[PDB]
Order: sequence, then structure tokens, then C-alpha cells
Amino acid sequence: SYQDEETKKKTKEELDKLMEPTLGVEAKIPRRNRALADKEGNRKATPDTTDELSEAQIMAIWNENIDEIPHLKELNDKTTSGLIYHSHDGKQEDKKRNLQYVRSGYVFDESYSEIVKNKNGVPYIFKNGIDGYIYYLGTSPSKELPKGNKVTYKGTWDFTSDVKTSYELSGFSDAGNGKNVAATSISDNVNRDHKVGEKLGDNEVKGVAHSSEFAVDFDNKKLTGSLYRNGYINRNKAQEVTKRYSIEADITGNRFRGKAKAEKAGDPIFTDSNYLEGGFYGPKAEEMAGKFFTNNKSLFAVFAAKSENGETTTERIIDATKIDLTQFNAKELNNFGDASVLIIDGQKIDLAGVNFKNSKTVEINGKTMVAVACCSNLEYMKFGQLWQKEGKQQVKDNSLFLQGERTATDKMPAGGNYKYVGTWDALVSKGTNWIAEADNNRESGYRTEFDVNFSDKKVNGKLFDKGGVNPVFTVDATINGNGFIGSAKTSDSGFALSQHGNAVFSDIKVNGGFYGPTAGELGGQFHHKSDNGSVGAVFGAKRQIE
Repeated sequence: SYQDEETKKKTKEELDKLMEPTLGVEAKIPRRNRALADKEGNRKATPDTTDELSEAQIMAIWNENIDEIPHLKELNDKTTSGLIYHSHDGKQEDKKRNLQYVRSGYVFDESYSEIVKNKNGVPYIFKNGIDGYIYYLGTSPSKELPKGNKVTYKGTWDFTSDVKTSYELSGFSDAGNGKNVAATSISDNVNRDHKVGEKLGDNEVKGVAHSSEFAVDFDNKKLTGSLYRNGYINRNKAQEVTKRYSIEADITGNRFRGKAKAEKAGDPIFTDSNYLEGGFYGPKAEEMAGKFFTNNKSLFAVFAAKSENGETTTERIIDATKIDLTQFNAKELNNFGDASVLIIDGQKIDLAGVNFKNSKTVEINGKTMVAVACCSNLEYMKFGQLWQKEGKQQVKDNSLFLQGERTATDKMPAGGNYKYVGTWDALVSKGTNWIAEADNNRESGYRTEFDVNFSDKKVNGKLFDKGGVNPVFTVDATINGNGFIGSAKTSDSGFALSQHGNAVFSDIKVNGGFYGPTAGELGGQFHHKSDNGSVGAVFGAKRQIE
């Protein structure tokens, strides 16, 4: 007498490329080509007057190890200067940046000469001076966010302009003033080596280099911020602190999208941007980082900041877990708030498809990955199998995954009783390998039934084998916030898979979540390893009517 409640499909958004989320972003610092001839060996009527910034030069990056600074090894291998620096290298006050989950700013060779000649030996590329990148990179995109109307983050920002020989900028050294090398946060004449609070000697130090501050309103999913330039400070010269930008953004998943507003009029490079995007990093959003690109393409900027502590109450926004089927342990997956996407090496694998469950095969080189994702009636979560192919078919790294976009806790139903119907994937390993495979045969297939009492804050569930009359697994759990937690178990008799004893499981931890606008979807996992008696499982179910 039961069927899927009819809910409105999740609204599909199409992001401009720059607004797509990534672990990090980098851009090369522009350098004017000073060569006098072109590649065919003919004299240029005029030398280049520009070296532009473009959206194509703004690259997504995805290194897992943040201690491995982007391009740092490449720059050391090719340097003839021995003058390699980066914004976290600790050698000056402005390069002491104590972040745990984020790295940002710049990495560069102070003086690198690039001269490319054609086959007839004529130079058609000549660039010299600072060589490097502006960037940010984060790790562990946040799965929980603080509660509250104002959480403060403090940190830095950094930037590179483009190049134009007509630029007449002030405040920048000859090492990068826009004419031959971009004006950057490397060449800006700011306070780099005196700490906040110092006196020189009547002059108080108010800031170091380029500082950022953000006020995040997590409960309204909004944030604002400011970006400051902290000028050179001397005995003969008090510090000029100027605000260059105001920032506003809206939060989606663990990301935010917005704008940067230039605070001073008439500046040829510090101009408005409609293209600001960044995210929260750390398990509980202890840090944030992002970038923007001005609308006239004069500037690519990055920023990074951290909150004072937590210590703070958080609400979970995302589940994304992989259960490995050879060790039966779990690991976190990168996810930005879209459960219908699997993220591997910065490549997004779309999990949706026309059928009830769908297989996607993709080479994220050098690995060739297969994902089998369920299901088409689940809009705010996905689960299934993930493995790597090796010939056809020797399977490698076999695993299960679950992703979901959690219900907001204040949108959790307040009582009472609802039925949830779905399916599941699992591997039980005793002697033989017993498998569960997702299907939509709710009569005799691999069924999952859940009764959820929101009043009693109790979740009860049954998980079936195909054709079975009784469930091979049951779960008892308690609702807390927008998730649930409890235990899975077998019958006291276990279940068969005659020579060896049945598999019997008791008290296996089950973690689950509620997904969607009003918890119309739920899902969870449980895993356990023992010799003998191993099991890994993911499940999902849709709220029913009648």
C-alpha cells in the first residue's frame, strides 16, 4: 500500500567555469615578451606591449599534500639564481602563515631568464625577472559548518595583475610594476618584517603586508569581508593602512560565490570582480580560501583565513564515504555539497543517468575507474560500488561509496511515523563472498525497509537478500540532529551463504544521515572486519506515502 512520495526535482544549476569548485586554483605571473623577432624569424613592427590574464590561465589544482608547494620543485630544478621563495616559507613575518588545512599566496624565483630561439637561432621569446605563481590550495573540504550569525576569520590575500607598458602604477617596486613583470603582492611596497604592535619608534605597527578579515553568517549562508594593504612603516614614516576590497558572498555546500568590490576609484588594476569563489576547509570549517578575477581581467587575487577556534557547535552538511572491500575500513571522500558527483583527482564524475542505477567508466589517468551509482529516485544522495579496472576483468581496489546532502536540522520533521523504501550494496566475507546488488524489485529483490519515528527519535530498519523472507540484517538506531547512529546485527542464527558456519554479526556501528529539503531520503553505512566474519555495506531509501 506504499509508494515514493512525490517531491520536486532538485533545481539544476550551470556554473560558469570560474565558479566551479576545486581544492585549489593557480595562475602564472605574467611577464612581457621583450623579444624583437617572431618565431618565423621576422622583426616585430613593435615589441609586445602586453601580457594578458585570461580565464584559460587560471588553473584548477588538486594536490593531496599541502606541504608540497605547487611548482616549488620545478622552480628549484631550473633556477640559476638560487633565490626561490614562497608565501609560507617563514623567512619573513609576512611569510609566517600558520594555517593547518590551507596554503596560499605565491611561489616564485626572484630572477629567472627565459630565452627561446627558433631553428635559425633567432630569439622570439625573452622574459626575465620574477617567475612564479599566485595560488591557493586547501585540503579536507568541510563536511560540518559552525552555527551562528557571525564567525570571524583572519588571514591574508595575494594577487598578480596583468602586464601593460602603459601602466603607471604607484606603490610597486621595479621588480614588478606592470610594465615588464606583473604588479604582484610580491613587489608591493608593504610592511613585511615588523609585527603588529611594534613601535618604530613613535610609529605603531597596525598590520603586516596584505591582510584579510571575514565575518561569516553561517545561519543565513552569507559572508562579508575586507582586504587591506598595510604599507611600509618607518621611524620617518607612519603606516598607511588602506582597504582595497569589500567582499560579499553566498554559501552553498561548503563553498561560497560572490563579488569583490574595489574600494578606491580610478585604480587601473584594483577593480571590481563578479567572479569570486572559494570554500571552507578543515573538518569543521576552521579555515577558508578562495580567489577572484576582475571583470576587466586586470587582476587575479587569492585569499586565505582562519577562525579563532572550534570549540564551536557545528551542524553536518555533507556525508561522503568510501568503504574499502579488502580491509573493510572507511575513508573520507572529497565533496563540495553535490552528492551526484564523485571527485577523483580534480575530475568530477557525474553519477546520474537514465536507468534506475547507472555505470560510468572514466580514465582519470593513469587510472581507469568504474562507478555504479544508485538510484534515479534519490535526488539528494547517491551510493554504489567503485573500483579500478585492470584488463577485463581483473578488478582493483573494490569499494562501496555513499554521498549525501544532509537535511538542515531545523527542517527535520517533528514527528511522527514514516516508511522508507530502498535498496543497498554490500559484501559479506566469511569463507565465500556473499554479495548484495542494488535493484528496484521491491518485492523479492535486494530490499531495504526503514521505519522512522521522529517523535521517538528512533530509526528501525531491515535489509533483505533477494528472495529472502526475513532480513539478513536489521538496524536499530537513534535520530540525532540530521543524522542517526546505532547498530546493525544478524539474526542470532546468522544466515547461510553447510561446511562452514553461518555469518553472525552483532553490534556493528551504523552511521546514517537524512538527505534533502525535509529528510525525504536517508542512507547510511556499516563495516566490520574480523577473521572470520567481514562485512561492508551502504544503503539508501526514499520516504513513502500511504
